Amino acid sequence: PIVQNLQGQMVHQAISPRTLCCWVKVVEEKAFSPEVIPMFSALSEGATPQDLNTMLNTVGGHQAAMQMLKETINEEAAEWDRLHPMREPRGSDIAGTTSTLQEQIGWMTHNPPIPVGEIYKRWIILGLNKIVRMYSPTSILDIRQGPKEPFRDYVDRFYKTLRAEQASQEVKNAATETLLVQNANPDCKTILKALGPGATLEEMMTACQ
Amino acid sequence: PIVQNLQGQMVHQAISPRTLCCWVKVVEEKAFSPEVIPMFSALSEGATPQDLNTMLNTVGGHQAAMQMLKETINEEAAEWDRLHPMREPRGSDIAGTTSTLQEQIGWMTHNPPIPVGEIYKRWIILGLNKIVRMYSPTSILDIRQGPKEPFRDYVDRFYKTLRAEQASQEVKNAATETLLVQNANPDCKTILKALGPGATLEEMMTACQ
Amino acid sequence: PIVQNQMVHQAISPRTLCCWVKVVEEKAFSPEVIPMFSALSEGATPQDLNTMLNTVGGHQAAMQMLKETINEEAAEWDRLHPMREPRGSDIAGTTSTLQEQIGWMTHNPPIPVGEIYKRWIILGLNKIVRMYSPTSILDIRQGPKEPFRDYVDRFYKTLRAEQASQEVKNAATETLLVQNANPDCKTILKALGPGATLEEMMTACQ
Amino acid sequence: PIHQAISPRTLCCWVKVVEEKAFSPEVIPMFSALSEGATPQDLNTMLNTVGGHQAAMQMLKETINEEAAEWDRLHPVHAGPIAPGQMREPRGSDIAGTTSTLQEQIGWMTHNPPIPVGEIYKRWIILGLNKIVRMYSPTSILDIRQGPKEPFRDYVDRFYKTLRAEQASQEVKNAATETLLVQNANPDCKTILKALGPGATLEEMMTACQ
Amino acid sequence: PIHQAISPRTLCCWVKVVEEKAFSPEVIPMFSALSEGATPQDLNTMLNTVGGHQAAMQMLKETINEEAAEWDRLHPREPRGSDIAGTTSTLQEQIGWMTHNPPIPVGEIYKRWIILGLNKIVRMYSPTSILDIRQGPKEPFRDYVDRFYKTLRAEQASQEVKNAATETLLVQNANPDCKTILKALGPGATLEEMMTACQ
Repeated sequence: PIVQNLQGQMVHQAISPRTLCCWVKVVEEKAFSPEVIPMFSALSEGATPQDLNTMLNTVGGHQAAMQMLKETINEEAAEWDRLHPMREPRGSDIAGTTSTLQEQIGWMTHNPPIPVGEIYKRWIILGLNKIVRMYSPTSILDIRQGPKEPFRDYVDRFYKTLRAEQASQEVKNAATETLLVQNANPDCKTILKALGPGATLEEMMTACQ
Repeated sequence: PIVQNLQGQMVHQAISPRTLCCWVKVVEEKAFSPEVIPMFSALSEGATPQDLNTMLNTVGGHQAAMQMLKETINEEAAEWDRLHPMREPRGSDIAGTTSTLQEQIGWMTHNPPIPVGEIYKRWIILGLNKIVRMYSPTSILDIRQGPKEPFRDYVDRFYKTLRAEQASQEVKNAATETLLVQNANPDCKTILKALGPGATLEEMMTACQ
Repeated sequence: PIVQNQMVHQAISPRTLCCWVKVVEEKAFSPEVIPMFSALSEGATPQDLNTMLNTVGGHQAAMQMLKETINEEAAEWDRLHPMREPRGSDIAGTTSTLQEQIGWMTHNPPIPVGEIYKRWIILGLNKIVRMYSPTSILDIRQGPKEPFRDYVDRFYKTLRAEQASQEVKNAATETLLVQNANPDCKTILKALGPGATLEEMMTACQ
Repeated sequence: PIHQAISPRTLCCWVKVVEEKAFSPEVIPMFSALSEGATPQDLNTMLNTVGGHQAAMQMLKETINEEAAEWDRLHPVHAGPIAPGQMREPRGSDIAGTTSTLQEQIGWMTHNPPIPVGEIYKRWIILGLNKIVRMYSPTSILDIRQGPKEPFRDYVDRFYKTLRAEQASQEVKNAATETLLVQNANPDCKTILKALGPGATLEEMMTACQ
Repeated sequence: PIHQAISPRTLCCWVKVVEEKAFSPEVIPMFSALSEGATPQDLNTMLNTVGGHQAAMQMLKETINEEAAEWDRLHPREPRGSDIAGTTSTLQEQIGWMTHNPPIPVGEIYKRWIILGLNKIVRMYSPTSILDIRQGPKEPFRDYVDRFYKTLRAEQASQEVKNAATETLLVQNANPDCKTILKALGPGATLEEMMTACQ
């Protein structure tokens, strides 16, 4: 990654072991649960395209997803080239495949900077979103409380599904206002209507325990 | 966070990987056992609202709780606006949604400081308390020693339950004095009466091993 | 904690806290928890020590006893010693501020509230380790089918839990160890004759 | 590394990773990332702390021996004296850190211009790891066929894992994707996949067969 | 170590490793890497924080006792045996000896005693002779080779003995199918070639 020295100038640590080992552990354990994405962001502050590739190349298993992620990176690089045909970085320079660590550093610490790091990062995040959406056990079409299901379990699947579907804040708000109550089992749904409007999720969960 | 360096000066570091991995591991394993709270405090010394949001967004599962926490944060932000209508921070500036890292640092290091990190922290702790109280719902009254249960295991449940209800030190003392002996199984209860009043927990546990 | 760069104050580090939490959960209150507590708590303020205590999960019976021991030692401190002077509860960090705690610890001459709180906590930890391992060294006898190594592990674990002085440990080895072995091993061990090292003894019985 | 001594966090992660993952192909970039700036002595500590897989640690040792011998053949001592500020030339075994001192290793690596013994040893080690990764995963890409009841994702995971274990060139990987992937799908999936027509992304194909 | 006090990251990793691996041979180079620059006090902190294995910690203590006595006999302030094992000396004395010029490296000396004791324990905890290691009839050749070399490592076999065991026993003690395949390969076969032939 790139960091400024005490003197204020832009230099460069190599990716630290603590970072890598945390990243590796997290991807293993969580598979592609939606929280993997903000984790990836937080672990990759200031990363060069070379650090980003080390992160992708050290994930074990999930080769189907790593392969899709590679396709999405290819589609975004091609797209970058169409819109923007030392030297100027091509799409592949940004994904760090046809560029050197030295070139990458040049661009990132230039003034004004070309943050190839940040650009590659958005392509990776775009690929992760797709993979999180594919991997979710759950879907939009199926979100109703089971007849015997605790209200808390159902609320967990409801929000877990929203987060994975990458619902827009409007859609999330709509689903909270409507569905949550609408798709509850009849016992709970009845209790919930009695609370009347303006019921907090806290009040609703307390009412149905 | 904004922590003091070895030289005693106040600095902005980005949230460290070691902090994040510990935090994520802890929340996973412990769910919302009461000790999550002092752990969250200790992990979030000097946090900016942006570091706090990273912590919240990297939690996996428990979306019902994350969603309640988000409601609590919304109620406190609105409340802050009612009492307080560079620039002054609004509710959403304190929750880090409408504000920049540079504004957040500005406010926190200003003299006199406006401690947005600390303020946001208290809202989050409020929401964690409600969640801890919901997730461990069994009343101290229903905690009774099983007929074959070792006295230590029962004492463990008793104090774990008390902690989860955030009992005031008075209430805790009252529950020890009353409920602990009272709800022991008959064998132990009998042994414990023989010891008489003013028995330390140590004496009591020794008597029933 | 307070470390030298001059004496400065760091907040308790995450690496420290996660290790500490891990160790206490895995090990329960095996005797090695105590030197581990000491090594994790170098330079700790009473506020750091309370974070260490409050983050333990489970073992609430034990944490509750430990709290009682702390209460007894604080009261005792008040009886012998009635900026400001620290009361018992100031040392346990409940009625004192981080800034006061630092004040006391770096004053000249220093009032080492950290170190003082630390010994109260260690005292409580010793009691808990002894309770969680209550079997007397005298009742440690090799099972009829128990490998000699396992029995020797329980024997010295037990001695350590009683915090036996090195003299006492040597005396127990010399006396009690062969004595309480199962008859097969006990027989082999008598044949070895006196002056046998623990290594020789364990080799003979594997 | 360059001089700090190898850090505990590094060593613990390294040991954890090699235990858990065995010799899955990702072990190699992991070894690289963990060994930035490493001296030959740091590299030996990494290899000596691996537990288990002694068959593999033994092969790795042989590979290291062959590469050292090979180095000697292409750089025998240049004859004659060593000027001051200068030092001797490293032989094969100096690079593998068996006949050299920490002090010498640092000498060579920080000299100007540098002799990067760390990097050279590292390439031998990586050569050895590649061989072991390929042995621990010997099934050909050609024998990877979707089970009759196997989810399409699982099969795709084996397919690309296998390709990675053979260190296939990007051309070969592309060729195998284009040819072999649909071809070796079970009949249900294979049928669905033909219907999709050409230019189907791996995403589209996995969606279609779930 | 040299003066920092022993770091938590160091201690936690050490404790974790000893717990999980018991006294597998690799514990030794791990102990060495974790204890670079250690004072006798840091070394005692490492020994005192091991949980379990009290038979072994007790034998280790006896070996330290024998080596301290032996030190005294050969070198009768100057550090006595117990000063080196950090029992009768202070942190500040230990720092004195170690940074003196010329140095008396009490850290390093104590370290060798501890390693001497660890080797004895590793040898006792992995007692099976190389001779008793034979490929099972259905055992994959790689698993057998793993046991073979793990066993040799545990016995601290001299490089001569290791070579002899490779030359003889490895092929010799293979199951009959593999042993046959291995004879066909002829001499000068690399371990790689041998493992490939028997997979």
